[PDB]
Amino acid sequence: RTAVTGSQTALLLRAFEKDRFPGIAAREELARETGLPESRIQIWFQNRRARHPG
Amino acid sequence: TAVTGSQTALLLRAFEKDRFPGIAAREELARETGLPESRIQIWFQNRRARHP
DNA sequence: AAGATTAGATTAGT
DNA sequence: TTCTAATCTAATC
Repeated sequence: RTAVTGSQTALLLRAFEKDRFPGIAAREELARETGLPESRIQIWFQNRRARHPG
Repeated sequence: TAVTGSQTALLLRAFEKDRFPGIAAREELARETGLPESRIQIWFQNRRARHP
């Protein structure tokens, strides 16, 4: 539906750099923080882990 | 970077017969053109968005 | 222009 | 059910 902002990006990375495989509870909280659907958060983490191993 | 005139000409005949070539079709084009497989796929992706 | 890359998303699946 | 791996589209160096 729309590109995400810089702040939303920064927040996901800060989370990403502490819990690379956030569980559903972690993902729902990030959803509320960012104003994104939970499904889009999951996709972000899946793609990010596939694109930045180690 | 930068493909030749001949390589371009060959790709269009293929594009106009198989617009979404699978790995086997794409691998054959690599040997035909002398290009890496990854660049042919990229070529097709760009061509389909710019020349449907 | 046209080649290359990035992000978001979808599908298939041991 | 969540994940990986390919791969597609759209948008952009």
